[PDB]
Amino acid sequence: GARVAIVMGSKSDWATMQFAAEIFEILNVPHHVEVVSAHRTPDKLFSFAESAEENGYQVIIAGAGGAAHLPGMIAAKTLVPVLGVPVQSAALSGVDSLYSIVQMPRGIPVGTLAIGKAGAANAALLAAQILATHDKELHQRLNDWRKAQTDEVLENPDPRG
Amino acid sequence: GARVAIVMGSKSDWATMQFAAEIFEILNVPHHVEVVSAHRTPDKLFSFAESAEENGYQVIIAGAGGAAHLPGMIAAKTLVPVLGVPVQSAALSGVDSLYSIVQMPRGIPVGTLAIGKAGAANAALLAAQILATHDKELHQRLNDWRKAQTDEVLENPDPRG
Amino acid sequence: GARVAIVMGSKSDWATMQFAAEIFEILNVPHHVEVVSAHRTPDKLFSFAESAEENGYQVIIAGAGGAAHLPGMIAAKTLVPVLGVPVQSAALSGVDSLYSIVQMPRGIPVGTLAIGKAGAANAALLAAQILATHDKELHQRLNDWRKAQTDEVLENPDPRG
Amino acid sequence: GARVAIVMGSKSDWATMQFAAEIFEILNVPHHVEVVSAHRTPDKLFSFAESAEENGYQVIIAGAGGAAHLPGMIAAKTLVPVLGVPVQSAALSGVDSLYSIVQMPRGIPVGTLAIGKAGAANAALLAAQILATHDKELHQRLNDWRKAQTDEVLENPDPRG
Amino acid sequence: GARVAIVMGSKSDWATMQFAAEIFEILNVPHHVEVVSAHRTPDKLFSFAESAEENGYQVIIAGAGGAAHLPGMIAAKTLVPVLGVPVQSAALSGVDSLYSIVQMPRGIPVGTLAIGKAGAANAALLAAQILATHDKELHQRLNDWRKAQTDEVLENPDPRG
Amino acid sequence: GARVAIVMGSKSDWATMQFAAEIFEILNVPHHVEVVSAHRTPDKLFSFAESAEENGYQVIIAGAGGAAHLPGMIAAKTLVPVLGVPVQSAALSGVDSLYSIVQMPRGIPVGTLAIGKAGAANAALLAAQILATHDKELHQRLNDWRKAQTDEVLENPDPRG
Amino acid sequence: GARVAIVMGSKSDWATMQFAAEIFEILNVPHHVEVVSAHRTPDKLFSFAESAEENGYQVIIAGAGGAAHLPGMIAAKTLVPVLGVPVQSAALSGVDSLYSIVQMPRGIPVGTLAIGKAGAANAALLAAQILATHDKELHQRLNDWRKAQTDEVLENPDPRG
Amino acid sequence: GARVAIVMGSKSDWATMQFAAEIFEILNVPHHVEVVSAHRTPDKLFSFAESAEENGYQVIIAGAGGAAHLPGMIAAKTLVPVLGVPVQSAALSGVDSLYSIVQMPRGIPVGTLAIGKAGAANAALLAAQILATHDKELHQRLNDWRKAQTDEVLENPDPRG
Ligand SMILES: Nc1cncn1[C@@H]1O[C@H](COP(=O)(O)O)[C@@H](O)[C@H]1O
Ligand SMILES: Nc1cncn1[C@@H]1O[C@H](COP(=O)(O)O)[C@@H](O)[C@H]1O
Ligand SMILES: Nc1cncn1[C@@H]1O[C@H](COP(=O)(O)O)[C@@H](O)[C@H]1O
Ligand SMILES: Nc1cncn1[C@@H]1O[C@H](COP(=O)(O)O)[C@@H](O)[C@H]1O
Repeated sequence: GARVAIVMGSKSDWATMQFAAEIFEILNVPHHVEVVSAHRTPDKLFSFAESAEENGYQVIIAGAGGAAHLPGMIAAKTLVPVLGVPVQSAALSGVDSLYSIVQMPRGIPVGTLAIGKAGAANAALLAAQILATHDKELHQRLNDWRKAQTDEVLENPDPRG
Repeated sequence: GARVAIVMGSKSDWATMQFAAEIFEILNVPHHVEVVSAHRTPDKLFSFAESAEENGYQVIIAGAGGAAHLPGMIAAKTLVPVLGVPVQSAALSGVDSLYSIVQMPRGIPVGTLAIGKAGAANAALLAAQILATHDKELHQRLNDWRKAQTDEVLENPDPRG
Repeated sequence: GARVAIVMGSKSDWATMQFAAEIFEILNVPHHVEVVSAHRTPDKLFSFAESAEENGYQVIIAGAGGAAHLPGMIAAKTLVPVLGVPVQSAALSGVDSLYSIVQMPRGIPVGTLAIGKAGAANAALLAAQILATHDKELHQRLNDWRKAQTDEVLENPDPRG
Repeated sequence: GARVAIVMGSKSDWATMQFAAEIFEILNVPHHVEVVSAHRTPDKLFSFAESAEENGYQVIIAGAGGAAHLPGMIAAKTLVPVLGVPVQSAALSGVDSLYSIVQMPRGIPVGTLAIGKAGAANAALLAAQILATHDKELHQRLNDWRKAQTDEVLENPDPRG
Repeated sequence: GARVAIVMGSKSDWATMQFAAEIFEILNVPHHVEVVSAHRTPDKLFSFAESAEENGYQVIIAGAGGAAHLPGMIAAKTLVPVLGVPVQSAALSGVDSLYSIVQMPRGIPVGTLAIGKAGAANAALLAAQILATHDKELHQRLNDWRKAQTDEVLENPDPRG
Repeated sequence: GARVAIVMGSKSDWATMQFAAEIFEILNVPHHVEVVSAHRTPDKLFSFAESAEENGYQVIIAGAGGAAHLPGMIAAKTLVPVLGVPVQSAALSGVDSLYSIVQMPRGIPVGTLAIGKAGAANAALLAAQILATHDKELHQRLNDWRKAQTDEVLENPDPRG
Repeated sequence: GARVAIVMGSKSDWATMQFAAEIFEILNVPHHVEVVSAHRTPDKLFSFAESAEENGYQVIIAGAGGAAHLPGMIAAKTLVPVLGVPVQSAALSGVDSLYSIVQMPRGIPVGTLAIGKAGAANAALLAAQILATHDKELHQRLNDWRKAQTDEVLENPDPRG
Repeated sequence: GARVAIVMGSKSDWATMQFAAEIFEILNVPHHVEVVSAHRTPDKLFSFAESAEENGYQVIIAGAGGAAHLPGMIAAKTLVPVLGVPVQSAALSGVDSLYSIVQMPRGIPVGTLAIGKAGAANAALLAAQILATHDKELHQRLNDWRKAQTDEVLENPDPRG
């Protein structure tokens, strides 16, 4: 039963959002992936948001670039926690994406992660850490993964050839 | 019949948007003023946008600050030209408002004006110029207003005491 | 009878402005294209602006980069609505272009669109939406185009291979 | 039992973080408030983080300004979801705070909220929504609070005098 | 005969440009002061620029804020050296003024000075140095003024009480 | 007799500064080119500045990148007008270069041009316009050059193939 | 014997630099305070730097704002470690000060601290730590001061009323 | 006996930090190189910092990118002077790296150098200048190196072919 949904504004955002899905495959977390555009498919955004709780979603990861309205508009139509990922734009290098997602007004929150693929991965890890509060097995797998990252750095202290 | 609607996300944006209305009072252009919140009242945003054409609007002036989603979400739900006004935010001084409104993707346009009260006035003036294309009287009133502004500067060339 | 004019500062801006012209070909909207430089051909800017109304232009789309004075100087010499498109500059990535076009003072408005090719396309769509207020046929073609974009996103929900 | 901890780098950040606590008072959510400095008390930061799970916390809200290392260093020492709030700095207006919290590398996530008091309130709301996934009463209290905010705007449509 | 002209877009810019004039009063350099608006009085801008040489000017100091088109449009209509002064704007703190003046394309130069009152003073000083190349008396008065500023700092080495 | 000097901080700045020299070759203006480093050869900077007037220089064009101290330090040791050109840096895209040259304090002025090759060319044109005030022949050649640029734009109005 | 010198460009920078001196008073470190202007007194800057070693200085703390050339020009004339403090400028809020000091090219280093009073205090502390490497008493006084700051935060965990 | 330590957050930072090590090889200064991650290996950061003095380190050079917490967290656990080098990040071009390292609060100082390879080299030179205060031989080698850089610029004044 998929407890987290990964949505994005364009299929072109998959370059970035695929990094969220990758973490879920490693940690073995069931998820739904879908393209929902705030500007090109506004009515689908509403229907999606309104039915998120019924479909069992406990966390939603939304990514978008430029005038990134996707994460914020989903959060306005549901009480399910929303995490936003700023996709790096061409002209402004993602600064516009970040400002559009992070500067939400009092009342409707969106947990924002880094700009780019690093943020997509982190959004996935954050959602996993949220689920892991009530999933001892996932909590254990997260623990092992984090130890693997640490150990890889510890067993390779010298960067020189 | 009001051909132009002035909307905003909060009653606190009125301190800025009131300058848009002041222009319409002077040019004698009927207008509707309303508070429509993209995040607090997402449903009303949809009904307002969907019925904008039937209600007779030919131009919509939407103001908002911070992660300003209001202008763009309206433009996504109607073919009525939308003009956005970035309200000056505390921390980022309206740069976040600007990027949220101006950086719209290909397909759903939003004509953006200056940050603050100057942009509010200009949104009204640009809307009046759009209407003036098919309104000879308004067109003439506009011409007279612009000559007044010009004349005022021409008859006060020395700024010194 | 061409009702919208697309002007630019250099022939090098065509890389971007050609995206405005493209929308007009799809929507079958007659238009005039011309290179008018605010700094290299200032007298032509004036003559062009002064005669825009007589030549039947109802909307003007001006694009420029760096110290983008073109859109704002045209708006100062005519009551015909002007839409500005910030061309992406090398050093500042279009931030200088944006600030030059959007920060107009009270009295002379310029509707600004996104930085780059997305803004050029949008300026064309905005001008089309303005004309469509008094053109039931164009309004219908705009409607079909917008439905085509939406449907393309709806019939391709999964971004995965 | 307090399921959420609110930490901050200085007692001077309380002017901002107090808005996070105000949300918990209204929603009736038990919380712990403490001053933990990443640079002045680095050892306490470690003990606090290491024992966060045993102490029963399911969400940590960390606020800080300038080179805001607090949120990230906590997230590095625990699997308990960390949400960061950038406190508005004097010179850079919170832009340095934002970048310090949001730009975390792949592996150690930190959900970032708006700059200032608005983000403090939203961190509390996001934390409450995370808990509300497994707390039907809190979930209902959240629903009621959000309807109150919506209703308030809907019954005050005209901002004018 | 006044060899230097000081122009500005608004009488409100005088609060900044008055520091340029103060320098000329001290150095005893004849100057002309006038309000020339690029957007409100575009025709006067042209006449002023076209006749600058015949009127005997050898340097023009133009100040403006926001989308500061004034300096550049003057430089486009005359071969008389133009020096621009960015006036500090409210929202963007003169960054928009700076970019509008400094980022001129190849062909039409504008020597830009600091933002605000410091740049106004320096525009006057740079103009005086240009004239001083062919004015031995002014050259000497400049030397004396600069030694006075130096001497003042040298005879007050301790800033403490 | 060379009346203008082109100096730079590194031989690597020639990629940009060569555009200043190019204008002088076209306009047939004698000039001196030299590498003077403010940080690597501080004593040579002083000797150069101190003897600029004796060597007959009437204008100095200095270019540098990053912490661009060259233009400002030359201006402090001479009354000969100094024009600064911000070389585009790698990390900050020339924003650091611009701020370092343009924000001079009251007393020591530096006329700043655009970032990059466009500014280098313009610095040369500005220096030429300064010399042309007392050189009827150069004034004529500048006039022809400007007409050639204008005419090239006028005889090529359509950017389309 | 004073082993550390605190210089600044203006007596107006004292409002910031006084915090560097306050640290030395508390740690009982002999220091010299002086106003040395890079632009108004370029000759004194050279004599000061050249004789810094003979005068017994082992660390130099230089503060300046705007186009802050002071720190770098001193570092160019001496091998005595220079630490720079960016003074908060009006318009750009110290960003220009930061870039002028921090972006030094390869060869001539300048250790840069925070913008404003916080950086002034830290320059003093960093200087004291450098001296403390060969001064056991100062080293101990430093240890005691740091424990005092830590203890203060540890014995005031609750910021609330 | 190695008196300076070069640490970094990833082995990917070696592309930049290798420029610090290069200066030390030229100047023949013994040094230790190691990968210490603030987020992936937080406990190693503490152990490293705590034992820096015992291992004889008199200066520590730490480099990191993005949310660069490494330099600041080391400085919090030791009195050994820390120098920070901002590694150039992809999205924000190192601006996030700079803000994360330089904006330390009062009490814990980190001497910051330029963004990129130029800062890495300079951090090494600054650490060498600190050691050279009590090493007449190193002081002499630094002196020769600096004269070699100056002379190379002096014997190649003309940048033209
Ligand atoms: N569009 C929107 C939806 N929910 C909040 N806003 C924006 O929040 C800003 C100020 O927030 P507030 O009034 O709540 O303090 C206003 O400009 C308004 O557009
Ligand atoms: N986390 C931390 C550790 N040492 C200082 N801070 C941060 O420093 C900022 C204000 O600086 P100060 O305490 O020196 O006044 C606060 O936002 C606080 O988070
Ligand atoms: N050059 C110009 C033409 N029309 C307006 N300005 C600029 O607008 C700024 C302030 O606008 P306002 O007069 O509306 O307050 C001034 O700096 C002035 O240069
Ligand atoms: N370095 C320098 C040389 N001449 C002026 N400054 C700088 O100018 C700033 C303030 O400008 P002013 O002295 O004109 O008021 C101060 O921070 C000072 O460092």
